[PDB]
Parts: sequence; C-alpha cells; structure tokens
Amino acid sequence: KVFGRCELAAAMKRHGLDNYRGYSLGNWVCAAKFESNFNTQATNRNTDGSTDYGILQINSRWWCNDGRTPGSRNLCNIPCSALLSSDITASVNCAKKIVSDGNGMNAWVAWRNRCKGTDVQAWIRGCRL
Ligand SMILES: [Cl-]
Ligand SMILES: [Cl-]
Ligand SMILES: [Cl-]
Ligand SMILES: [Cl-]
Ligand SMILES: [Cl-]
Ligand SMILES: [Pt+2]
Ligand SMILES: [Pt+2]
Repeated sequence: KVFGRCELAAAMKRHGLDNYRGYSLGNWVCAAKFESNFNTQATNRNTDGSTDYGILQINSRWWCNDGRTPGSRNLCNIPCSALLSSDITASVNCAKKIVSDGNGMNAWVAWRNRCKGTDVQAWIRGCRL
C-alpha cells in the first residue's frame, strides 16, 4: 500500500512513534518518505547481499529473516515479508527496537542525509492528528 503523508502520520501516532526516544513524529514521516516513498512493498538489495524491506527499509542482515542473508541475526524475530504488509505494526515494532539500539535514527541513512537538521515538522503540517 502507498500511504498518504497525513494518513501515515496518523497511523504512526497511533502506534506510539510520536516522540519515541525523543524523535518527533515529523522525523519518522520524513524517514519513510525518503526510504520508501511511503510504499509498504518497497524492497532494495544491498551490495553485501542483504535486502531492505518495507516502509522504513529495515535490513535483513540484522533485523529480519529473508532466508537468503547468510549470518542474518533476525533481531526483530520476524520474516522480512511481514514488513511489507499494509498493516505497519511489524515495521513500527521493529523500528522501536532499532532506534533504542544506540545509534538512534542515524541507523537510517536517508534520515541522516535528508531529514536530520531540517524542519521536520513540515512533514506533519496540515494533518489532523
Ligand atoms: Cl497500536
Ligand atoms: Cl502496539
Ligand atoms: Cl497500520
Ligand atoms: Cl491500521
Ligand atoms: Cl505498533
Ligand atoms: Pt495501524
Ligand atoms: Pt501499535
């Protein structure tokens, strides 16, 4: 499913991401925009052979099992395919684990390069939340 901006904000808010570990909702929406363009079914393969899945492009080396990433750790305890659902629950639950990890949102390269230090509140402007 491809979310609308305000639709995704609302879903993220419901699932407890607004200010999770100090990161305002705009940060999460901005990350989703540039990671996947709000498309739950996005996948991208990396040169190391791992793959990134879903709206937040969560990586198979560490976080989910795709059956083809040798020495994957599956720290979120889920098949990677679960991350492509139109229900964002699994993505959100796993993102919460990732962002608690030490590096915070710098784990998402597009957040670091495209959202960090910007007016991220613009991403929720106009929405009913
Ligand atoms: Cl919930
Ligand atoms: Cl929940
Ligand atoms: Cl949802
Ligand atoms: Cl929902
Ligand atoms: Cl959730
Ligand atoms: Pt939901
Ligand atoms: Pt939830």
